[PDB]
Amino acid sequence: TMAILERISKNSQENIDEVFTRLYRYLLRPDIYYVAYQNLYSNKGASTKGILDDTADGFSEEKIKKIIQSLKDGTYYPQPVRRMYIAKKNSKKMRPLGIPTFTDKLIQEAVRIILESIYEPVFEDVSHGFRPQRSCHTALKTIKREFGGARWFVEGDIKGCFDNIDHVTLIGLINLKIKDMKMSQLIYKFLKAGYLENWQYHKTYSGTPQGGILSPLLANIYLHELDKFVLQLKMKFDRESPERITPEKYVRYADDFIISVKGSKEDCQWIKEQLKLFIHNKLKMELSEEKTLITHSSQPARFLGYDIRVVKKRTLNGSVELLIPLQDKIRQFIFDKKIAIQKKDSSWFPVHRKYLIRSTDLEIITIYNSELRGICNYYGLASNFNQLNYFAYLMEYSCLKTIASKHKGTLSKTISMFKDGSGSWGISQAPVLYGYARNTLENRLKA
RNA sequence: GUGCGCCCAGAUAGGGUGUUAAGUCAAGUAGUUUAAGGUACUACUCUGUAAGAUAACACAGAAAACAGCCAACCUAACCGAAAAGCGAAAGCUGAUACGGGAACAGAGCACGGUUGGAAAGCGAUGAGUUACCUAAAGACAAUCGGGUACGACUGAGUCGCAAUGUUAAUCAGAUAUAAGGUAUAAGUUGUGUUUACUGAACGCAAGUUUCUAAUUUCGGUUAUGUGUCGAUAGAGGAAAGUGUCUGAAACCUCUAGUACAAAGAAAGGUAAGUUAUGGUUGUGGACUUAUCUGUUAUCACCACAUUUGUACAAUCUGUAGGAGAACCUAUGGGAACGAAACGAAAGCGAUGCCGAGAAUCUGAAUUUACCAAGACUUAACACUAACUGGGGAUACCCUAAACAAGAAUGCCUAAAGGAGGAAAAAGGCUAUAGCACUAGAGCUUGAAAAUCUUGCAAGGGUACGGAGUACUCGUAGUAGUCUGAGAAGGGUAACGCCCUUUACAUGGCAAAGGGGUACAGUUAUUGUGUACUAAAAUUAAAAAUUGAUUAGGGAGGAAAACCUCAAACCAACAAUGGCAAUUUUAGACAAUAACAGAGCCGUAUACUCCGAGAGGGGUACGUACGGUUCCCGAAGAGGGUGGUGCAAACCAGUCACAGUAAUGUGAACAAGGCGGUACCUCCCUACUUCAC
RNA sequence: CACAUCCAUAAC
Repeated sequence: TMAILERISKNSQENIDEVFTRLYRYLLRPDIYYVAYQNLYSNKGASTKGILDDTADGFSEEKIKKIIQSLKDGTYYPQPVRRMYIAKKNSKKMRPLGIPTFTDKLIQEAVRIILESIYEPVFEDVSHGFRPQRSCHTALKTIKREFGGARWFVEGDIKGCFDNIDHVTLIGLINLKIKDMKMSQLIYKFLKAGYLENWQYHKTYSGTPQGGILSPLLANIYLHELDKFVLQLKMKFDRESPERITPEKYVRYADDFIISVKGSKEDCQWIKEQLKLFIHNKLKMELSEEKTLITHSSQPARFLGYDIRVVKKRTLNGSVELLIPLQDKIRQFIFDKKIAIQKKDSSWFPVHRKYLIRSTDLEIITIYNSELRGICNYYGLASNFNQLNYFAYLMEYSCLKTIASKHKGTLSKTISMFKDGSGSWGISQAPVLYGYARNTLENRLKA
């Protein structure tokens, strides 16, 4: 079992100071242990979790390994490796998976380990937030609309998290709250094995077929620990930046950034210099276009998919700042998903879906609907209904033109306007399309 | 696998087109007028003027037939069928009988015909089943205070446009490749539109098209309307504008949604320019230009929304770079900063191709000055189709023809006798129990007339919808001097074009649908290549040696300060050494089966729709013959070689039982035979809808 | 600040 790793991270040579916490995880320390014994050591067969939405086929130990895996069944566990990353259908912090080896079922538990290890008192917002809470896309609304009484949001381009992975100070940091000074080593002899194959003998990965569940949280540690070190100067940075523009809370994602608080471009040079120093020194990656693209006040320019202002024109601001659903993406997949054409003026138009021959009709409406519902979270807290309403008109008339050009009678757009949908009152029926669409608009937006 | 389409002959079986011999047909009424000539003019009646009401004249017209819509009825044709029928039968065969009856597309072959002027369709709504709200803020109340076009919601009354087009009028000639407009493919992939491909055909040249706007509220707002916030704009607004009171001196409509000026400032209606498009090409609403007989008579105007001139404003009006948020410079509200979609494009040029008003200016032009072409009918001819007429291999379903067939029955008294003593299984013979049998079962019975059987000849149907390259097949007749030509050609273009010489009979086709033959191309399976020649990013190269290397041990149980449990180590940076595949240096390939239609370009023709006309959209890529890439159909249901278990039952002794054999047997998924449900199927089938 | 929509018919 993982009893080794139990004795490893639990014990952690605690005769002098030890695994991360120093006053606040003593009677909260075995909090993990008791239940990792019951959850991360769920059971010895097919038990913990897996990939058929709970776990794969039901074998006996998990198949045979973990009990004696103390004796390192897959000792080296070479785990052949290539690269992979998929453009997440919007606002991609593109997420990594691992080439299929049901050692998968090993690493998933092996990293529920690390999840419960660091996250429990410390590591905040698994998979791209900043502050600690128990949800995915919540800081990236609330902290945005929490403070920010300033201008000059500083975007970020270079990855530094994946195409610059350390692999030396990587472990050097990983073992700063897991393994101890004395008698703790037995983990990473395979963690080091992102042996990518692109005509070289690299150890660096771009997707670490070692596993996909963890590479998010590995990257998250990569950034998360040392964001404290780089925040240590932020800890005195806002002497007057909050209080210079005044007279009448970092921004940590997986990938992209902006400095929290601004008072001056001279108050911004400190960013421009230090946040380049540390990232250079520690991360072994360096940033782009001279700290970046520093907007004077505002732009219709992206950030994690969300603009911030500090006929596609309904923005606001004032004494207080806010959020806005910008253009780019709904110029990008608005056009690649074959919603619009601009090649007739009167800017865009619902013309139809790409396919001449298309799938079934419940299929059509359902995949269209899920596409829309794609708005439901991403385009949550947002101004600019009428923009989205242009979007929605094009989308709806696209789905109706689609089910039209499938029936294909006499420009079946009219008879399909009339025969089902949301006014024909009909299974040939799905009355959720667009009222629920402006429902998803109104809420998660004003609440 | 689109209603038909195959390929070769003519062209009323029924037609289409073209041009010629013509005719007949109506032009509001007359007039000189030609001759039945024709809108020319004189007179006359009606007709139109609202281009924005009135009357008077000047101008635009007066019909007729075709096409063509529209509805309504009536009946061929097309229907499962009647109904007859042909080895019964697989399937075929509807004078007329229900149902449809314009059949969906007629866009290359018809329903046809009578009536009437009118249908879908789109904007303006009758009617019938809703919600608002209401100047006060509401409350109070359908108090019709004071309503419903804010609309429902459903189902159709009333108008509009569809609901008209089409036919000649005195003749040139002039800026006649003029500006404009068309073409040059498609198609694939480079996706940064940066000059690349295809066995394009063209030729020059990469940001072409669009848009980031409007000056003293067109401010806080869109691609509608709407309402509420604020700067300029309240008598009311608590003695309720029907009632009622309270809550503000704020709260409702409105203004102060420019300062004016300058001309127009309404409906429609006519033609265009578009928008409508969007995916190809035509008909209905929305915008712009302009047009809608001149003057006297009341009529005949307040507006109104917009150009222009700016006048200053307030939002803070891209830009370049600054720029506490009440921030600025400068070009100040395109003032290339750009912004986007946007790949041998746009743009540009060439060559080719088009030209009515006969542009506006001259000789115009003479019995109002010259006119013979709309539609039907008729003569003839050239032409043409998917029509009509001829021609039908290759693979399939079936029925008899004992045409040829593997198939004809038991025991006993006792082979004799036979069973012609006796039965009755056997084929049947019937119904029908029924899960096949068992057919039960008297019966002919003791072969026949029928397990099973593939077939002579033959009965029928499906395939005539183009994919890469030769050959058996029905024709070298049904085509003869092809147009893909013999045959030289010669030229040319992607070739096939285009035009010259030219052999008279197996030249030309060696007609079509369809198979396999042979290597191809692609999608699928197993296998192989994997040096015809070695090394290389080095994948093996965390190896080893490591480098003398680095803090770290076996299994487990406890917070952290660790406590218990039993009693020499593998990893830390790598180099390094072989090959493994193809990168990288070079004398994966086998075997299996199946194979379908997106076009586009030229030549000849068929049609239709849009257009001055070149041309663009269609008809299976129109259709065949040449070139080409792009591209390698889909499900469902029968069927049958073949399968696959599993409940029941099955029969004579397969088993038992006794009987003359049957006979009565209980016990058969001990299935001996043998089916019903069964599985994943196998393969075939345009089988039926789909994809074009 | 906002609510919401406005698009035919028909030739493959």
